[PDB]
Amino acid sequence: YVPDMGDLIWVDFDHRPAVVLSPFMYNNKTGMCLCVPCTTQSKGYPFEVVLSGGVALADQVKSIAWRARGATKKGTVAPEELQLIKAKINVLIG
Amino acid sequence: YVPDMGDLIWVDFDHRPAVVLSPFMYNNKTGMCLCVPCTTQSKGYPFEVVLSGGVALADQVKSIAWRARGATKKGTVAPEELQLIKAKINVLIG
Repeated sequence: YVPDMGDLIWVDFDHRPAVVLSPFMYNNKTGMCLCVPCTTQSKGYPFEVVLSGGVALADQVKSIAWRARGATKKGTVAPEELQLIKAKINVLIG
Repeated sequence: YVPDMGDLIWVDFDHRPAVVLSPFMYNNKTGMCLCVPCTTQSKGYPFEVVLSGGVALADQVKSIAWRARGATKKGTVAPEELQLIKAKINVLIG
């Protein structure tokens, strides 16, 4: 398994699922991916994106070592959901 | 001290300096900032940005709790350096 853009993944720990934002070829070459965490409770807060099936926290992007921490695919997000997450990060650091 | 976009900061630990990418008003309201880490040795690697005075690792952006971990201002980066870091992240997750 190599994560792809728009997957929902769980990572191992010593967890909350995450939405993968970087492309397959970056992910495979480096063993890392950029992603944002998800929580269960909606809260009006401006950087939340509602997922159908979660709320993604777009402002908390992170680089994560997916390969060295054994990631598992939980599902995928809708394409309009992914595109909303990218647009909120872009406003913040674009 | 509240970090601003383009500052170089050290954070406390239990470190490497970081270039701040998010705006002052986000930083002040939340107590968090998005930033990228710096290392000392250049390496040809494609996501490096050379700093004059470091190499910023643009692909390793992270959300960091600056307030709750006592940040100190080390200096600032050149405006063309900051703009190069933002453009490489944009290619990767824009």
